[PDB]
Amino acid sequence: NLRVLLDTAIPPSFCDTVSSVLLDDFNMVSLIRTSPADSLATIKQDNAEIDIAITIDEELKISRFNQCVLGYTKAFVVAHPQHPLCNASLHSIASLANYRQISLGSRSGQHSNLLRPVSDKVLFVENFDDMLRLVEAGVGWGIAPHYFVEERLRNGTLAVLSELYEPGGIDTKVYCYYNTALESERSFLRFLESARQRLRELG
Amino acid sequence: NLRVLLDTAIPPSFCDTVSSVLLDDFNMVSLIRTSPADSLATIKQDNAEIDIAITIDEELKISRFNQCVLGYTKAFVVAHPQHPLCNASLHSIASLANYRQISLGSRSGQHSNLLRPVSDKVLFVENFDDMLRLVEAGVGWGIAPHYFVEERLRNGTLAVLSELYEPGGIDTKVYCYYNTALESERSFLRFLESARQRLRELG
Ligand SMILES: Cn1c2ccccc2c2nnc(SCC(=O)Nc3ccc(Oc4ccccn4)cc3)nc21
Ligand SMILES: Cn1c2ccccc2c2nnc(SCC(=O)Nc3ccc(Oc4ccccn4)cc3)nc21
Repeated sequence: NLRVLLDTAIPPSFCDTVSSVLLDDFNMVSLIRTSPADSLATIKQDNAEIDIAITIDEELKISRFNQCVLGYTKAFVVAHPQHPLCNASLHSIASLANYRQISLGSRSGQHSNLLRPVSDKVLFVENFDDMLRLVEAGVGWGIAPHYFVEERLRNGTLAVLSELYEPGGIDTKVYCYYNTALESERSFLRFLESARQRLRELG
Repeated sequence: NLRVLLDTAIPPSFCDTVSSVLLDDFNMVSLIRTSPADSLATIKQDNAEIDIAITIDEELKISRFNQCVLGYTKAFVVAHPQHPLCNASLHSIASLANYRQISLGSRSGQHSNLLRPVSDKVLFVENFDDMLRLVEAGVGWGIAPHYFVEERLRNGTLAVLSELYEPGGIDTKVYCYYNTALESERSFLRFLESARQRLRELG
């Protein structure tokens, strides 16, 4: 058995890439979604007995685990078109601190620098669906994965605020935290390459 | 007068891109190198009266300033070829914690998550030259900008340790911290685009 964590920020396609690859070497292969806010929190419980986390979140040293980049994935800051900040420009791209944000919450209650919300006006949720619902009701703005918002953007339901901050949306790194145990074994090195490849070329 | 900070991690070519662009709008334009470890520390002194910092370092809210991405730049983890970790593989890519690192030091004495060294065996320096000298004498490993190490890598003097962590070297974001003042003024928006462009296409 090889237990595996992908946070909800990882595209569902990546999910297809990994899985295929792993079954080449491994016979029993359990997959687990989690909020990016609960990813590292989860693996840090020994009982949870995770072997491989694929998450966007960062933490420097975690006991028992090693870290590496698999690649990068986009997110966008989004709101209801009519949302005050509709107009995108730089005075808006500091104003966010003043507006209500819909950020992911964490079991841990705590957030990492990467994921801790930016405004003091915050409304916590567990997953990006809860988030985007509330945001479609112009209740706030929020950041969510590219994949989640592709649809709604074309279907004029949602507007982007991010561009004048990071054009092309906000690239963030995808980490593989893995059990030190695996580092030696070629089984993993195999995954890692084959994974990495199909992620970039199709990233 | 427009005062400008580029940390030493920013390529010297970028330096050419910015400068040209700014003089189109601005008549007096002072440029200032700094260690990436002193970049933010500097601008936070009001006396230093900086208008625009181009740095790799991150900090969430800084009073008086706004933040945005200009792009991404590579670094590599390097050592003397004969260095114990020569062989690169995953057991090495946790072993770094155990080896002597040559990290940048800071006037501030303090380091940000991004820049704070990884091993407990550390030797501080001010600039990447000091660093790479010591590293060519296999005294430690260290991370340094792509530009700094291109030469020496081809000239077999230095070996890379990073690949199996982040292949293609370690992409990190380049930030523009800028005086809230500028946000309105088109002069800057101009810089920002024209800058951004020539940085990516030639990144
Ligand atoms: C980074 N990131 C992802 C990346 C990729 C996928 C999911 C997430 C994801 N999901 N949730 C959260 S929590 C919110 C937070 O605190 N971060 C945040 C970071 C950049 C922000 O951009 C701007 C834009 C204009 C002006 C100032 N900042 C705004 C907020 N962050 C996420
Ligand atoms: C990130 N970064 C730059 C980026 C671009 C340009 C300059 C620097 C630059 N200059 N100095 C410093 S200080 C050292 C530190 O604490 N960071 C660090 C970060 C990633 C590391 O990679 C690996 C590799 C294998 C296993 C584990 N980690 C190692 C150390 N960091 C820099």
